Amino acid sequence: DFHFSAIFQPTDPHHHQTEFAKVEGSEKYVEEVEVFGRQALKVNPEALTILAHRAFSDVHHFFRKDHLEGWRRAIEDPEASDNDRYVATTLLKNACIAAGRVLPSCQDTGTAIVLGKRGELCWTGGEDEKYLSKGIWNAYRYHNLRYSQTAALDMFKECNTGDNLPAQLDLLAVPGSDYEFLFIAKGGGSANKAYLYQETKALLNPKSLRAFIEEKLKTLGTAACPPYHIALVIGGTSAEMTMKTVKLASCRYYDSLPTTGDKYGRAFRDPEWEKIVMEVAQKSGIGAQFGGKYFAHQARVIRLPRHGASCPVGLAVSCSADRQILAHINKSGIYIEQLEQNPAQYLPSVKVDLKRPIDKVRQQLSQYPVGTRVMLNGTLIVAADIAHAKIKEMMDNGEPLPEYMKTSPIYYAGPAKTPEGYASGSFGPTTAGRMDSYVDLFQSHGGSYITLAKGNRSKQVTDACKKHGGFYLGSIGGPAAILAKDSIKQVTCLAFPELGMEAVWKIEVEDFPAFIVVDDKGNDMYSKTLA
Amino acid sequence: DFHFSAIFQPTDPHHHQTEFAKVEGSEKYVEEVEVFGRQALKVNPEALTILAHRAFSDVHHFFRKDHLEGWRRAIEDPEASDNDRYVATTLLKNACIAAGRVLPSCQDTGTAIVLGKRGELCWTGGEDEKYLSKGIWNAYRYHNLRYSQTAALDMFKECNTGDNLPAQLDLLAVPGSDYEFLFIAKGGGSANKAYLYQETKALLNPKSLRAFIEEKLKTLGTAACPPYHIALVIGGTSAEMTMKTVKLASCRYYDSLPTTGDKYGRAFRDPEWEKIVMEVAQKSGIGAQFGGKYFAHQARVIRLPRHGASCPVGLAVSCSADRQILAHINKSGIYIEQLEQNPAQYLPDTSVKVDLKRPIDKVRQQLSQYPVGTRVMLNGTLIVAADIAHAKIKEMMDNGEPLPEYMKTSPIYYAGPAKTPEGYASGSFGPTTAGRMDSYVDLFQSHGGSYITLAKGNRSKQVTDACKKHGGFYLGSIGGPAAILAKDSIKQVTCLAFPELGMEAVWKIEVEDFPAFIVVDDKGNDMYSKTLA
Ligand code: SF4
Ligand code: SF4
Repeated sequence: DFHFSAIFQPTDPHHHQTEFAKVEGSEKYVEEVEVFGRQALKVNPEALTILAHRAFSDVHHFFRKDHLEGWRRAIEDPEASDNDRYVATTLLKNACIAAGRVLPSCQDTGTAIVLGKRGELCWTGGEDEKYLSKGIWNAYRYHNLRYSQTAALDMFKECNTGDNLPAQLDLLAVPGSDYEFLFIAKGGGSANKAYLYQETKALLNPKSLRAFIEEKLKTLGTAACPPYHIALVIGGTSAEMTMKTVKLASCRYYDSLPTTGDKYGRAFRDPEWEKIVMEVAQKSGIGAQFGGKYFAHQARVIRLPRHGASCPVGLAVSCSADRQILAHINKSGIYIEQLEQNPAQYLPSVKVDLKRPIDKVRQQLSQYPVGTRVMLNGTLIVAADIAHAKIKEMMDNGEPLPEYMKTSPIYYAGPAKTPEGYASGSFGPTTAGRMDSYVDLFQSHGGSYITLAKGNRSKQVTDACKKHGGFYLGSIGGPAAILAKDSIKQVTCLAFPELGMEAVWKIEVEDFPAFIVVDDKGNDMYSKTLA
Repeated sequence: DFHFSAIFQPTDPHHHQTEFAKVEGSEKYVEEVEVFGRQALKVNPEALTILAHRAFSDVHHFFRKDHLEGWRRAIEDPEASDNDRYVATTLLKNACIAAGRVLPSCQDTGTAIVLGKRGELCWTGGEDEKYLSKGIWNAYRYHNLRYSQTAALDMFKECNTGDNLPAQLDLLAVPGSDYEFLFIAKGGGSANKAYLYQETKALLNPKSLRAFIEEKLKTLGTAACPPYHIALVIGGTSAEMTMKTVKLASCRYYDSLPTTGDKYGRAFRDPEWEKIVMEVAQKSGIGAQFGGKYFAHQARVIRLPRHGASCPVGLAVSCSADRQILAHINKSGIYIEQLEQNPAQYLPDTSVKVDLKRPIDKVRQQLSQYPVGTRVMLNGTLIVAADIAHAKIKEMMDNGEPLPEYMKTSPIYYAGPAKTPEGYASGSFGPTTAGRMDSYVDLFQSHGGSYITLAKGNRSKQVTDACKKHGGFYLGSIGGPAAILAKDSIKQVTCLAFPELGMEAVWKIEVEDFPAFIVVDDKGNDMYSKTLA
């Protein structure tokens, strides 16, 4: 009467649908042997270093076909908005810059995440995590990436680790003698849009589930640089299993799952509800960041078994920096997923002078409604999460709001490392909403009247800008390479250099595109679509 | 310049502080060999079946010392409320019943969760998941536990799997040649109280974190049968990593982590903020389910590294059915954590009788004479219906059918029983979380039924409004003591409707001396309105 059924039964468990290239001469790192009558694989652990170094280098310069196809779809669809096409064209041109292998596609070169599956008879020496970490260390150290990891010295005292370590190393024990990997360079912004809901059987009917999806998709907003790969997981054996499944779904790792359930509780992809998610995404009007049809590239919906008392639900996205790479080591050597190296084949406003008193810039901006396209020329002051917290702390101790918060628009950003002979590394905006609790405070103290970032913000910012005569300008989210190549002409560290990329910067920019999202009158260009 | 630092650096990674017993003669399942100059261990996979079977049998009848000590503390602490002491005494007596090895400590014998760490040179044949699932299958099939897993035939069509499979099998690749395990029999109610928050740097200061903790602890309520083991995880490399860490922290798996951070971003336990969580829990007044000091046994707070743009936060509890067991397989055989087999040594050495065998309207009149917080003793018939029964009945009404008569004659006990031992009137049969049925009460009451419900946990405001509009009541059973309720209170169980469902059928049961509190009355009063405002 006992029948074993694995929850996950992909028809393509080794990802044969993916194209792989072999690292030249890597067969020298492996040797097939036969021990106690079973075939086994000896792996020089240096192969893990070589593979991780290659994976976390290439993933920042190339994309998968299904990602690039989505941007072209937004450009060619007659039903796409002008803003849909403008954003998708900008992201494809950004991918073209990044394919030059110098500038990463996004300033946020992400957290290094390894899902590894070591066969029972795959022998590495056992030091997999150190050797993988060294390859990750090599990738971020010797390329123009960014150190994004924040170490906690105590509960509140933090410092940057200076090398983008630690990685998330999930190494699983599996049958066989191979070593299979999924590498993810996961941006912080899309990682923040991984949501867990604790639901009940009352959700599990067509009307309630549809209303749920419409409600939750809006809470993603534009804060993770859509078009999104949207993943939705209904059920699961625990919260962490639900959240792991929705992460992997967003990486299209479970695309070959079955599409029907059975009495043993196996996972399945549900294509009908993927279609409903896409229809909700399109009919929402949120669009590719600034209103339109292309809120989403595509959807993945996986139904899981559940404890009778439980219904965990996971919602997660892959952002414009859609960065994952499959790989495996076998008796022939190291194989790594081949990404698209010619993204160019997928390609089918008000000038605002900042070199004036800030009050004159505010007056010019006041003349236009939300949704106006602007082009910034001049100085921006760069300050993100930690700078804002330090500045607020200064003011709480009676110190004045610093002068550099009062002279120029505030660009929420953290740059990647500058290539030799370049004016700037990749330097796109960070999510504006995380700074929302500072706006009214800083504006009441005479600064931060104009902010520049990406993502929809909360109502408190709209009230602050109306009360104080402020503005929030929405940059396009994602195109960090073309912004650095075309717009950013000078970068200087201004304050808090110990913060690394989270220091305060002063940059000179030209032809920096943005939208007026919040004006000084109580208007918000997202108030209709993200009510 | 490269320095590798593992995120988790426990000082006791093999759990030497835990007491283990050897499965007799289990050295016959392993043999040491040497290949390519390295020591390896061949393991008969039958050892995984044996180990899983023993783990998921023993864990339902015994508890760890640190859990039992918490209940005794609630009884002996002068600062504990009378209800704190009453609840803790009831849970200890339940544990004494459960230690008889017939009745499981809770009717929800949980999801079977296996965390396994297979050494690189530990060779099982590779079929670990099948052999582990067979041992779990054995434990739930041949013991008086419960089949709690719900399979989805499509998005909305569901059925019970009938054997408590599938398990959650998380088998990790690690150095060495041994096999180390943490087995968890995770109840549904405490699994539902695992929360993920996406926060920011603006949270990371003493005032914001303190206010955050005070706010979130209240959202746990009493819905997962406190006293809780409270785990809080600040940071993490991803949501799923944060939620895995908070789960393991709640099992005290990370008790030996360091207590300070460093520039490499290692995880650490924070004893100062553990004390703050305990102070917030105690000062909340929520208590051991019915007001008091013992909202929490103990706290675990782990600070993790984070991406500069990210601050995921996890909050999770272990409930009164605190069920985990450590184990390992090595060259000497199979070793399994030793749990406390004499819980009675932790036991140290005024209510209104309600006759339910009357017209339901007369029962409502008697209850109307008492304030919330009154302790009652129920004698008579209860109609048992939980999540699926409620959804099926609502579906019937949506298609024009009347609310069934059996929803109007007796109070509704939200519960799902474990299997009945031979010669027993009932298996373990404690209450389910009341909040999950909140959306049905006003509908059912306006159709003349469900005027009196009996379950555990605080409920939402719509239930208080419904009981006021319709002259209804919500009675809070003690949450957890499923074994002593079955042995002492439940005298007869018969299936009334939906036999095709599993333990989620509608049941008709006769009870005696079934204790409960009036939580919501017919006047707008709620016993939790102050502590869970
Ligand atoms: S800035 Fe946008 S594209 Fe870059 S990692 Fe963050 S969410 Fe992704
Ligand atoms: S009923 Fe209470 S003690 Fe039992 S599993 Fe659910 S939350 Fe835990």
